Amino acid sequence: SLLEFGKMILEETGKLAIPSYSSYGCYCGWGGKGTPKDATDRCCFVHDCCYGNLPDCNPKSDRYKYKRVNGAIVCEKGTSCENRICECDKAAAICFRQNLNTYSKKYMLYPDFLCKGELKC
Ligand SMILES: CCCC[C@H]1C(=O)N(c2ccccc2)N(c2ccc(O)cc2)C1=O
Repeated sequence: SLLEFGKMILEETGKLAIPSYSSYGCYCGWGGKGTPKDATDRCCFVHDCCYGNLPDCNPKSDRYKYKRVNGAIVCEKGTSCENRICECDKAAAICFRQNLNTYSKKYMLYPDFLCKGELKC
């Protein structure tokens, strides 16, 4: 669910998911068009695509369980959907962490009209 993904992001990057990643670029937050602006935006694009591979799951509300094994994120056994949602979130958190060095404030509150393009998953 969104609440856990948010905590996963905070633990991983030290940034509050809601500011930092809820209105960033073309794909972080709500998005469905254009070419990802940078690496972080690409993390969100791939994250959206990951959820897209799970048509019958509900990522926002379905809660999963995960633990930290010395920093490593380990998804615990749950329903099929819960397991797959957790893996999608884990990947996004790591991706955000790997690209913190290029995160830019100029992409925060990015205007919709500047997201022009076609990028298939
Ligand atoms: C702390 C969470 C950061 C997560 C980021 C995300 O993965 N989704 C997201 C992506 C796909 C399905 C559901 C939620 N949304 C998002 C949330 C609310 C909203 O009305 C629109 C988009 C996000 O902000």
